[PDB]
Amino acid sequence: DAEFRHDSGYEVHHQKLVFFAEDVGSNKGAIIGLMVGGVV
Ligand SMILES: OC[C@H]1O[C@@H](Oc2cc(/C=C/c3ccc(O)cc3)c3c(c2)O[C@H](c2ccc(O)cc2)[C@H]3c2cc(O)cc(O)c2)[C@H](O)[C@@H](O)[C@@H]1O
Ligand SMILES: OC[C@H]1O[C@@H](Oc2cc(/C=C/c3ccc(O)cc3)c3c(c2)O[C@H](c2ccc(O)cc2)[C@H]3c2cc(O)cc(O)c2)[C@H](O)[C@@H](O)[C@@H]1O
Repeated sequence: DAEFRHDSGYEVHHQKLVFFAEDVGSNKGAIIGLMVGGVV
């Protein structure tokens, strides 16, 4: 069982923007979408 202790480390203090944290990794590769109409 993992338990994370939080003591010092603020990600937002005085800045008007929704801050992006250091974990950004989504699965992307194939995106299917064939148009059947003009050029087949
Ligand atoms: O000398 C401190 C100067 O601070 C500035 O404001 C600030 C004071 C403090 C934070 C104050 C803090 C205080 C007590 C405490 O226990 C913990 C944190 C921090 C500021 C600004 O921006 C940092 C910030 C904000 C958003 C982020 O996404 C990332 C960083 C923040 C920051 C956070 C942090 O984890 C570590 C830092 O060294 C700084 C003021 O504008 C100045 O006037 C002042 O002189
Ligand atoms: O090389 C860039 C080419 O861009 C194309 O337009 C685009 C390529 C891509 C994105 C490409 C992408 C690629 C790799 C990758 O790992 C991730 C994302 C996207 C486009 C256009 O608009 C989407 C958009 C833009 C602003 C927003 O606020 C919201 C959406 C964006 C979009 C983002 C997304 O998270 C998921 C999507 O399906 C689409 C043009 O049609 C091409 O001509 C051009 O060659």
